[PDB]
Amino acid sequence: NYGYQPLFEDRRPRNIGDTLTIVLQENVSASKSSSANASRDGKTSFGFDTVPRYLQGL
Amino acid sequence: NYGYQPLFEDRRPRNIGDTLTIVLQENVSASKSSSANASRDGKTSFGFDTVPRYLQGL
Repeated sequence: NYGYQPLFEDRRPRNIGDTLTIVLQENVSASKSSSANASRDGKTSFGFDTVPRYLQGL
Repeated sequence: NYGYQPLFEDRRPRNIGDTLTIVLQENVSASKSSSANASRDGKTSFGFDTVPRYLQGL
């Protein structure tokens, strides 16, 4: 003799020892990224090609 | 004489010694992957090509 069993309810596991099907469908995906940058240029110049006489002292 | 046998119920195994057909259909597939990376560059420079006279001491 087994216990009371419902009629219209689905067959769910209810006690220790009942079986149940697992459908393994796992799909995980993670990601990350980053960056950084910096820059600097400089260029100076000056040239007195032909100096007049009254400025030759400087 | 064999025991009571139902009429409309399907032929399921009920006692020790009854036979039952298993349809082996197994298909499992798992996978995983990962990665990582890092990078760094640097480049500095400085050059005094033509130094004026009043700065020659530095």
